[PDB]
Amino acid sequence: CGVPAIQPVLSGLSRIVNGEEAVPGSWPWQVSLQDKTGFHFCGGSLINENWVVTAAHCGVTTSDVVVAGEFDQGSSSEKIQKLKIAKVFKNSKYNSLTINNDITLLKLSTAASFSQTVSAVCLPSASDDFAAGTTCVTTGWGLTRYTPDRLQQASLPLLSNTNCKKYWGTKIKDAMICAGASGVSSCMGDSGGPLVCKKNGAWTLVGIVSWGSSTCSTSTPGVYARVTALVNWVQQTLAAN
Amino acid sequence: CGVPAIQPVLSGLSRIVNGEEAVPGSWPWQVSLQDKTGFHFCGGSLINENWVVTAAHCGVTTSDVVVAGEFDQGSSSEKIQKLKIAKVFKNSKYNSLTINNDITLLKLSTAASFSQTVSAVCLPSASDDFAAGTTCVTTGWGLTRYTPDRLQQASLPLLSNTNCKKYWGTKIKDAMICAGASGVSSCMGDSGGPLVCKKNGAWTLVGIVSWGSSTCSTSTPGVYARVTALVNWVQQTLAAN
Repeated sequence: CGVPAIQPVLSGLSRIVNGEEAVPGSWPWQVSLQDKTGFHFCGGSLINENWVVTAAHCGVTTSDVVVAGEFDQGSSSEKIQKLKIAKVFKNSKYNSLTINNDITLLKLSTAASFSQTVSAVCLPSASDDFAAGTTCVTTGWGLTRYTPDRLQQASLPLLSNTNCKKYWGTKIKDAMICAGASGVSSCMGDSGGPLVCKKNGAWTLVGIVSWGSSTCSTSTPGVYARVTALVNWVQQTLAAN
Repeated sequence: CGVPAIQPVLSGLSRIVNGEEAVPGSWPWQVSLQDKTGFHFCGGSLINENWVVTAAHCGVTTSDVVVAGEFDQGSSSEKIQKLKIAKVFKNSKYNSLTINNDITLLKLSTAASFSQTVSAVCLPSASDDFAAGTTCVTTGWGLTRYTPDRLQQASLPLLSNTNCKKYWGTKIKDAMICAGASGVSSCMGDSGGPLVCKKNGAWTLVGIVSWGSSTCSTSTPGVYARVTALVNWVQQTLAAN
């Protein structure tokens, strides 16, 4: 996990404004969630061939579809996999008002076929420490909500929850982690999309997109579900299902 | 339906600022949705003894609870009914990005006991016309998200979808209706709470709270699911279940 066959290329432009276009296929766990009519409404991350992790506030249902291996949403020429969803597992501690414990697992009806452009992100262990100041990366098509149709990426630093509260106040709970406010927007991340940090040569999922600045401010950090706080629930869910 | 045993009292103060406190029990279809720990996160409306209608973006589950007959959330002295949810019916056309077709039905495990303070709102027919300019009412505890712990009410006018788009642009779809921008906030309405209009001596559910001004502006209208566009789905759901 966490080692793309097509290596990401992150330049200085990933650190400012609205980030930059990713190398096609270089974020191979990134999926698009689409409705039964083909409309893209959320992102997510493959954690193996049968499971996608996303945000609970996406409200995914079994009639939505997981699209893997995509780079250009406006293209009909590239190879993609449209994967039906068999069952949706929402974390029971999710709260649609505070948006805390904002994590949902999707079990696919048929496994994805992993390839150079389709593979899994690594999960952290519950006791992993991703220190404030660590540079991490968010990816997605989030800018299309407001524009490039190809997958974008941005590099941005983790904040302590104390410092994040200077921006978002009592909205920040223990099961959340914030990133950004360093001169780049977090808006390229779709709801439910990944925030990954590279430790020990592998990209690890540290956050799942919950919300960000309503104006995509380069000085307001994004807010993410804190995966280390929820990974024990993820592993219990996989083991029981 | 739509005829409270305790008649509402709506004064001039319901038309300005953040509205006014309701007469206790005078909005008897109004319910509170709470999590398994007792935390209030959404509103809804009883449409009979076994069914509550709310917003799909509330993400209600069968472990949440419907609380009927409540006036003061900070009180343990008033009579209430905590009603378990047997099954949740989300409109399949709901879209968590555009928030269109934002309606969900809750079927209770055991019927509510209707009384002076607990009874049903009326539903419109699909072809009913609630003209722009009609004065309607929204109720709820929405102000507690930001403060009075008792149920509030505000009177505000319906807008045409054309005029609503001057405020919210292409966010406004046919299955939405807007109300307000007349000197009063819409923020007293909880997510999923009612917008009712009185035609022929009965209060009819015209809207369900979807979103409003992020700053509770008195000059920005609230956006609601348009019940006339969704009532055929409601009736099919009740008849099949």
